[PDB]
Amino acid sequence: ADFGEQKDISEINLAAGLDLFQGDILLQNTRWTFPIPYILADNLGLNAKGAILYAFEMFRLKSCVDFKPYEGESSYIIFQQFDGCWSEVGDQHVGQNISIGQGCAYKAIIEHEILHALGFYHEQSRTDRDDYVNIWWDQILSGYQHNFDTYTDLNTPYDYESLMHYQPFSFNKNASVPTITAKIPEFNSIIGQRLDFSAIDLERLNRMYNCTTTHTLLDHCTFEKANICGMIQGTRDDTDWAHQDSAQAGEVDHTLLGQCTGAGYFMQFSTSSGSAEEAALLESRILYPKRKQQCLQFFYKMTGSPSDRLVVWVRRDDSTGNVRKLVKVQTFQGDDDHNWKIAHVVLKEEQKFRYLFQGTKGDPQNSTGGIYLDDITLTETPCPTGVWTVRNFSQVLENTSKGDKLQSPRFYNSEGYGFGVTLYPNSRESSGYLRLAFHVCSGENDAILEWPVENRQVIITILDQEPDVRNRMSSSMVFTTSKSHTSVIWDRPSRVGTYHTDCNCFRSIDLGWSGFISHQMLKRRSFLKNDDLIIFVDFEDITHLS
Ligand SMILES: *[C@@H]1O[C@H](CO[C@@H]2O[C@@H](C)[C@@H](O)[C@@H](O)[C@@H]2O)[C@@H](O[C@@H]2O[C@H](CO)[C@@H](O[C@@H]3O[C@H](CO)[C@@H](O)[C@H](O)[C@@H]3O)[C@H](O)[C@H]2NC(C)=O)[C@H](O)[C@H]1NC(C)=O
Ligand SMILES: *[C@@H]1O[C@H](CO)[C@@H](O[C@@H]2O[C@H](CO)[C@@H](O)[C@H](O)[C@H]2NC(C)=O)[C@H](O)[C@H]1NC(C)=O
Ligand SMILES: *[C@@H]1O[C@H](CO)[C@@H](O[C@@H]2O[C@H](CO)[C@@H](O)[C@H](O)[C@H]2NC(C)=O)[C@H](O)[C@H]1NC(C)=O
Ligand SMILES: *[C@@H]1O[C@H](CO)[C@@H](O[C@@H]2O[C@H](CO)[C@@H](O)[C@H](O)[C@H]2NC(C)=O)[C@H](O)[C@H]1NC(C)=O
Ligand SMILES: [Ca+2]
Ligand SMILES: [Ca+2]
Repeated sequence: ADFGEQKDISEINLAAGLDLFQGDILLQNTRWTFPIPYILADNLGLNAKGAILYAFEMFRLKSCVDFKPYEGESSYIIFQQFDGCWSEVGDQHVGQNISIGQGCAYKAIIEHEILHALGFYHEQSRTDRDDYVNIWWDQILSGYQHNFDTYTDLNTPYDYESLMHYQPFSFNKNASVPTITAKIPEFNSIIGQRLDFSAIDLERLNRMYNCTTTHTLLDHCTFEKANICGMIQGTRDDTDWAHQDSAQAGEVDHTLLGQCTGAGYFMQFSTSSGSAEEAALLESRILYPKRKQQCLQFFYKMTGSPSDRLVVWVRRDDSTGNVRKLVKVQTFQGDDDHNWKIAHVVLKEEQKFRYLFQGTKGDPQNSTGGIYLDDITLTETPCPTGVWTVRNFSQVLENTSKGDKLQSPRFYNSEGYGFGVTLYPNSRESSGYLRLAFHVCSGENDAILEWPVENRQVIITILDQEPDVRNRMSSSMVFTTSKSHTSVIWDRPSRVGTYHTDCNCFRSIDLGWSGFISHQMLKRRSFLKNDDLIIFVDFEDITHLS
């Protein structure tokens, strides 16, 4: 089924019958002291609470903005489920209300409302607007012309990619003719995006609040500089990892994939010579975690022996102040797929540490290759519960007919529920878009688990593949499993699901979004880097927010 098709704030508030300033602004110093105190109100639905907390994580992962639960502070933000989506711009000193209505529970919409509370206003309302966009007054609904009036000093250009900008179809009298068009033609496909903060959105936010760091980013490494991101090579090992440069025919670095000469560097450990169980260590610089859980993401390839082994280790403080204690975290091993692969590893370091990669030779004679590393990042966040790579996605998008589908591997959540994803690359329901939809899977735990599965938030994300989290605009969508999903869709998959021979399992009816992303949006940015599509999934209980 379709859950709910995505809608912009202008259409939501128009359907709710509001007449707010610039659509979502209530008018009745202006800069906040971090952390901003918040109250999640009783009337605010369970999905909305979880989505607001997920939006606060995005702020702590891209900015120095921070939020705390209320304790009797003077100024605060109270989040409620009144009519429409709206916010009061800037600190009001006595507290302010942010409204997240029905159909308003989306990362990009909540980020937009929080940016109003931080004191930002829409981009088409800047005095310089007329130089960058056309406003088609003859296409606006009568009485709504004031929503296009012009109304600071952060010294930045006009941002067509801004999370604050209105869509081409804002307040239209006709559904086919836009009220806004860009004076640079390419941007008619871009204006009014609902993915993430733009780069300029973050630069303005940083200039406004004196930010130069991020609460939940520890490290990243593309290996493009000569000092290799402060990583070092030990001597309690047999050999060394080489810093190769994409020059050799048929070898290309993940960061650039051969788009530039001389640039594009990866770490390599060769396995085609010497003796078995020879190894090499690559070790990070010392890191000081602020939270008790971290996620290490990286890209790798293994063209060598099936007996070769990439292993991730941590070295941590021995409790005297010396980072010398080892823990083995994770092991990776090869198969017939010689393309680049993505890996995620959970770390739980409460004290200072260094993350380590060990490459190991297996049978050197049955090896004609090596272990390859690029594009690391380390964030003070959970890892994605499931990850699905779809290969040759451009070829899939040309070959699949409307209503054909792909299905993921079966994943498992921390509670033990099985889940997966259904992808229709060519939608029948929205022509020119993907449909991504969630399904629950039968698994070995089904007998002890509660049914139907309810109060469990699903987050689906299409990864932007850019190595620095600040620069990423990953498309994201959220729902909470509910009793109201009937055709309850979330009952035990043996009773309400269809058996499939690929997973050897039952899979539920799919629920999610037609029009998750357009084909045009996937063909830009870094969503289809290497012609690989990467989808992330979480399936997490939010009943503790009740
Ligand atoms: C020698 O190594 C090959 C493959 O390893 C190769 O090493 C270098 C030459 C590389 O450049 C690559 O070409 C390659 O990594 C071994 O062949 C492999 O055997 C395994 C185990 O039988 C196969 O895995 C299985 O394959 C079957 C289907 O055939 C599946 O049903 C199983 O689920 C499982 O995946 C693997 O596919 C196969 N690979 C190839 C390319 O043939 C070979 O066994 C090994 N020989 C010795 C003496 O160790
Ligand atoms: C947040 O919104 C609520 C609801 O609109 C405001 O409470 C109202 O306050 C006015 C003025 O005191 C009263 O006339 C209404 O009867 C109140 N309504 C309700 C349901 O309480 C509240 O003042 C707003 N401000 C904040 C930040 O709490
Ligand atoms: C919205 O605009 C579209 C595009 O101009 C309108 O479609 C045209 O309508 C006129 C009058 O019926 C026809 O002569 C054209 O042949 C239509 N062109 C296309 C491309 O369909 C549409 O009717 C408009 N809708 C409203 C309510 O005004
Ligand atoms: C994606 O498409 C490419 C191109 O067809 C595939 O690469 C070919 O793989 C076959 C079988 O191994 C080789 O004989 C060709 O020489 C390869 N061509 C090129 C240009 O590399 C690739 O395997 C496909 N990937 C997947 C997994 O779908
Ligand atoms: Ca060494
Ligand atoms: Ca690189």
